[PDB]
Amino acid sequence: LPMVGPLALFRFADGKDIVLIFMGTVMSVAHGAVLPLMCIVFGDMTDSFIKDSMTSHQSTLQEDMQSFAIYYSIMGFVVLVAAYMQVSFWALAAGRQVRRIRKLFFHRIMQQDIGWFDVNETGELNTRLTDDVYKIQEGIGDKVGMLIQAFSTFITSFIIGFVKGWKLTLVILAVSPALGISAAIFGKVLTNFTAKEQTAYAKAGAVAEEVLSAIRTVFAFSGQDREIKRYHKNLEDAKNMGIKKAISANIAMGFTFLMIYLSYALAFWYGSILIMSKEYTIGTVLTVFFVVLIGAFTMGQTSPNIQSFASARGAAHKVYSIIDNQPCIDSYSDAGFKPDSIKGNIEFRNIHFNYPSRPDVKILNNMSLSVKSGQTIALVGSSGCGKSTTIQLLQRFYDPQEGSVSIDTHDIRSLNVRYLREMIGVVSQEPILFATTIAENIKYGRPDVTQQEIEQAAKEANAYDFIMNLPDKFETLVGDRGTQMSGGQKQRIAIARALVRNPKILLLDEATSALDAESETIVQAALDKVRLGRTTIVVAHRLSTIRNADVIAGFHKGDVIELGTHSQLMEKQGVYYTLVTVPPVSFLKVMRLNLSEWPYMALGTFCAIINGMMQPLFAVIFSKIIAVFAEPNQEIVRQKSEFFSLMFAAIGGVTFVTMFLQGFCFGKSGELLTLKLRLGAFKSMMRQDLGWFDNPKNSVGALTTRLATDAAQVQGATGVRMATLAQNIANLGTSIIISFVYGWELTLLILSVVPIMAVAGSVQMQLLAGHAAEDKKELEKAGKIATEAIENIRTVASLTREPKFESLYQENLHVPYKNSQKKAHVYGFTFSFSQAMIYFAYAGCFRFGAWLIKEGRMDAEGVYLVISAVLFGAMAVGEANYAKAKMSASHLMMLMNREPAIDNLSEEGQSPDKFDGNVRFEGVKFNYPSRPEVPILRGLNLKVSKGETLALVGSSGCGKSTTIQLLERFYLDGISAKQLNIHWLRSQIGIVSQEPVLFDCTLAENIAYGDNSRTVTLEEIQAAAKAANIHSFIENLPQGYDTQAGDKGTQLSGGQKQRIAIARAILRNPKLLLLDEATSALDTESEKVVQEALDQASRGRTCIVVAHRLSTIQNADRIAVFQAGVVVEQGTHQQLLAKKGI
Ligand SMILES: Clc1ccc(C(c2ccc(Cl)cc2)C(Cl)(Cl)Cl)cc1
Repeated sequence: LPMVGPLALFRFADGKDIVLIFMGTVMSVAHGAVLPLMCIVFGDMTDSFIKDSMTSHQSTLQEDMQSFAIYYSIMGFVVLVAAYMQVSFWALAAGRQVRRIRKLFFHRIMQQDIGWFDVNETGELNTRLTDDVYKIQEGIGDKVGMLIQAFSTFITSFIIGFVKGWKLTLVILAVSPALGISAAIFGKVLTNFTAKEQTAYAKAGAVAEEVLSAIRTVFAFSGQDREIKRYHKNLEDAKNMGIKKAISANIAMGFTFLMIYLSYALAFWYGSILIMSKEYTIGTVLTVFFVVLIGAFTMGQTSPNIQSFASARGAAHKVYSIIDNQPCIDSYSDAGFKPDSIKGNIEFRNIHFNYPSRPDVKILNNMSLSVKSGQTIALVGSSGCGKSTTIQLLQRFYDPQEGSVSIDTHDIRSLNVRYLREMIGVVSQEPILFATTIAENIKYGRPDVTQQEIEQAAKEANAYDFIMNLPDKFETLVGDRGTQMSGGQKQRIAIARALVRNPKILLLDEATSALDAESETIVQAALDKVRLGRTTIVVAHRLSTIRNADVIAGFHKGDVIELGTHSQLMEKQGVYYTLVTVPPVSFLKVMRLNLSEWPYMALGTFCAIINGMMQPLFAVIFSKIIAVFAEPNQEIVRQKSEFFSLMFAAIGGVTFVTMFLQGFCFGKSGELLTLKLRLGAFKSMMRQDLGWFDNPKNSVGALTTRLATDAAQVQGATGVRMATLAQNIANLGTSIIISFVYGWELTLLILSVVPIMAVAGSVQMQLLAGHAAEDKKELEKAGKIATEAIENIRTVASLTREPKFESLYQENLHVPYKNSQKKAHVYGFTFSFSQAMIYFAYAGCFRFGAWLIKEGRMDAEGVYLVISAVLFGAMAVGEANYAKAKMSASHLMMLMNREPAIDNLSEEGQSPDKFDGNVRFEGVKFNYPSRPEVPILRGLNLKVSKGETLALVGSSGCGKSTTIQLLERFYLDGISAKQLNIHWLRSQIGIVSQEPVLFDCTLAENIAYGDNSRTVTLEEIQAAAKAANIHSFIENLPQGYDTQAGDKGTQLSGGQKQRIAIARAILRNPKLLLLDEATSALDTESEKVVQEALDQASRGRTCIVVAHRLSTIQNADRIAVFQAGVVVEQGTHQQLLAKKGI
């Protein structure tokens, strides 16, 4: 997308904004510099500690630490002041820029031509306003400041690192390709296994969605278990691939960890080697290592601010392009002539018009008609071809592309737009009143009269009928929006607003339609009465306005043909001759699902606690490496440095193997849990009632996405949640115990400062709740008035009251500005304290450690071990979705055990071998949850016995919706409804689904599907297909019945689909067939073939015709009707055939 550079992004910065920007940039540079200086002083402090320890195998530690502590405090103060001031200046600049941007943007929008409004209109502009203003505010806000600080810190870190230790800096840098190639291998393996995992998961999700989409036919057939088998097998394969992906990702992360630790080890070994030669001192190596580390990590961390800068740049580009767009018609400029008086005439000389958007359409061609003032001229049209366009034009909404206007020897182009607009009075068909009092709404219009005639106008508009006895005499506090008016009321206030001193001319554009009869009469009377005294040309189609007239205007497609009497219009064949015209599940209940796989979770937790404890060991090894650089014997130094670098590598390897094992076990547990949850959820889906599913929240898409996503998400709350919490607990507990043992004093001091980091945020949240509230509310209401302005641009411009809307917008914007400044200041203080607290804690803790060292309670490395352990524990926890996983698990649990509302999978009940053929329904009062309000079902008492051919037609909304669904046992034959063997009833039926849905498998498999209790034999499949007449077309196929049919829905006709559906149905060879108007949506020949096949299959077999056309119903015995689930209009075929004459 287009993006502007820095020069344009800040174009709307004045001098006041520029000074703030300059100060912010300079202060941010200083802030960025401060951290590398911190590292330099840290290295010097380490050197001083080592010197004191070396002397004892002096008091200079006390004074040296005192000086370094004063240094640390001054760094703290400078960072506090600098960071607060940087954030404050940048936020203030953002606020001023955003305020001016909103002002100018709305000003320009209101300026744009209507020919430009119609091109993007309200949605684009409101989106732009909200989103893009957010983007621009976030761009030039604190984010650019953080970018500048990142640059400064990176450059300063590199320069100090080079200037101090060019050799060791070069070594650290040259170790970077190691991490680079580690990441390369990471990406390779990740991409390969990720693609494989997507393929595997999709292979099962496809079957999931195939079943869910066609659940009706999937379940109507006794094939609810073969689906379970298919899902089980596909999900087992997906489990294998998923565990492969998990182990791959874990090994990649472990290799990254191993390589970073190996980089540490090599760097420290080289530092030792140099120190032995006495080139770099321990302080120097520590300084250079930490400065390079901080530089790298800071560049990484401010990578995300780059994206914010870029998005802000793009949004700014579009906003600025809107700002600079100059409308062809200037609604604000005062350039033009203002004739002191105007006779009020109107003329047009072949004004050619085309909409700026899609100018190919040409409606106004050769429009030439004049109306001398003091006259009223009627208008007509069929599609509103010309009238709307010309009424828009007279308002200067669209520039006359070719023509001349000679209004009293004046051209509308050459006169002031505001004077022209106010010179005439026009109101839309339904002008949505602005969110104000009715008095203020009538005041809108001509402010020339403010109160005195504003109250008088009511008497003219026939609105007073309620105003005098309204809730208030003229409506203070009435508001509107919350209160509702009748259409006649809105129209009456509209005519009042029009008649508030409309100077000469008054027009109305289809201002009569969409009105009740009483309102129609009232408004017609009002229009008639207000016609007198001024030149009126109203666009309308009503008969009353049609008959009343003094002149006529005729252009049915934009063809001016008539300008005279009414009788002439009649003679002109006009319309005057066509007058006829969810309890959040707890942790324990979630773990009850992996209760089965606990063996894997146990080893996972054990290896996780080992992984966590490894971090404190890394802190302790850091303490020991720092301490062991103070040994006078050089050989001992080499031995210890070699051993500790080796132990660094060993901790890396332990972390690597432990991450690998963790990956293996937690992946396996998570995949087993996912398979179990998916299988249980699918089983619950199948068994549950049919009326459940059609619910909008139970949409096929909803269930599919739930199965795909929430299933995996649930892994986030059983093992990995336990693993992460165990790792964190082990890390902090071990760190705290080690620190306590080394010395409870410094342990307590660092622990006591730990609260100050976060607890200080309580005030931040207190002041930020107000921020969020004002943000949502003020955005909503300011944008609401913006949407009112833009969406009613027609009226807003025609009212000539754009400035008044601007003033309302600005007054609304006032409070957000103050709240934004408060937010800037409070965020600035919180950020400054968060930044300076680390420096202050360093200073205080190290001074205390010096004291304890002198007293004798803490060894030289005691302070380093305790501080490093606590700091690295904090970092580890900070590095280390749970609520989302809990929510998904709650939904899945309530799903898998919701209720057996209509137990369908219940294979209970007794099934006599013989089915007597009774379709009797006794005492069943039910109603569909889809249509419970509408009478669906009552004490149904329908009758059909064996050998019948009953037909039916539903007068109201496809009566099939009732009888087949009920009889199909979706919602009894002499036996109780639920006592019967539902499996037997579902098995012994010839129900044909409406739309034949075939399954993604062999045609042989689809044929065999009709039965799933017993396997299939090819001989019988052929028998059924030939009996189904489908063999005819199947005779030409790649392999025939067994064909995979790799087309997957191309080489199949509707008739072929119906034939295969019938073959599937009759595979059971049932003795009672049922239809659901399936034999439809096909060509006449296809339907004839379908009926021929069905009749052939009906040879010596009972059926119930439920077809939709007489062609099928020809071979029928009796026809029926059903209303509200009760027998009605039962009769013989000939009688009801006479009924449905059609
Ligand atoms: Cl497992 C782990 C621990 C610490 C780290 C980092 C780290 C890097 C350098 C140093 Cl000296 C300490 C910790 C962060 Cl958390 Cl600070 Cl980003 C990374 C991974």
